[PDB]
Amino acid sequence: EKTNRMNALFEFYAALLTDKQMNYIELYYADDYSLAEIADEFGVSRQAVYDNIKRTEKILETYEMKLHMYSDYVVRSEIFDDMIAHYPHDEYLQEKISILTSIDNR
Amino acid sequence: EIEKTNRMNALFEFYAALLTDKQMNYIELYYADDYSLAEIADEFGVSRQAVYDNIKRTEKILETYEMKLHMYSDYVVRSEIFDDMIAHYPHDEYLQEKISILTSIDNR
Amino acid sequence: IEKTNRMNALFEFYAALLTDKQMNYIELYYADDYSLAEIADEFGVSRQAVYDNIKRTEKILETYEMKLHMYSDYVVRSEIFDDMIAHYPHDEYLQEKISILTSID
Repeated sequence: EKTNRMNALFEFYAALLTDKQMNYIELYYADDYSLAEIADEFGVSRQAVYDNIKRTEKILETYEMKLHMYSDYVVRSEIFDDMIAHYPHDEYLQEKISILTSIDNR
Repeated sequence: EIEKTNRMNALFEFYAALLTDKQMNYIELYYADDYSLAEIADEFGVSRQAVYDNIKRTEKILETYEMKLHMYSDYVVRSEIFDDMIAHYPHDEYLQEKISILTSIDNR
Repeated sequence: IEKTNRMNALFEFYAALLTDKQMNYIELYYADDYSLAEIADEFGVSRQAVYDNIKRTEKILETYEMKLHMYSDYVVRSEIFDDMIAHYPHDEYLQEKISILTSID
């Protein structure tokens, strides 16, 4: 249970999470532990880790419904790609897109 | 017929040092000293066609350097951002002095 | 060969000017952290050949830096950007401008 969108929601909103909401999912998304490894580290069950992570995932979705940083990031990249495809030899536009893209990736 | 432009003049100023002597001598007289193709050819004892083809060769080389290093487009962007900053801080003398220092490192 | 932040940066600024033959080894050395031995094993050559070729590319990079000054201009601007941030530590719009200027570079 790992997807690019949810990974992205985690990267966008992690700073909004509490410690308790954060711990497991951070280990899973950023440090790369399996749920078993997380359960072993904490002396808890595998389902427990699964349950905690699922709750935080709904929270991340709630933030996405409110702020839309992910859907808006997707829309912009698609528009930037169209622009690039449209103006393959315009240096000034390519640099603009380069800066926007970097602002979006930060 | 070779059309001078501000971008091309700027690529030359940015990348001149990368050119070999033969790549640089004619285009330098053309842009920096406003020589005609005929005058260059007369000075060096060669045909106008030869000067013409040489300058076109360099122009392509300059355009390849820009595609690799982007000193010109980066310079355009920096000045736009500096202009933004000046409009944002109309009366900040300190900011104004900084921008003026950055601008001159950019103008060398 | 002592690695430095400066040479790393020279490589990063001018690599596009290098031929594959000038770039192959130094690229592995700096970007991928290969040792000279690993590089030599990969290309089936001696360590000395690897050592000579990197030293040569380094010299070529130093030449680009002396002609173009991209790295020194970057170090000087950075210093000017640091003065500005020290001057206005709580100015987000300024901070943002500086991050962009810095990434352009």
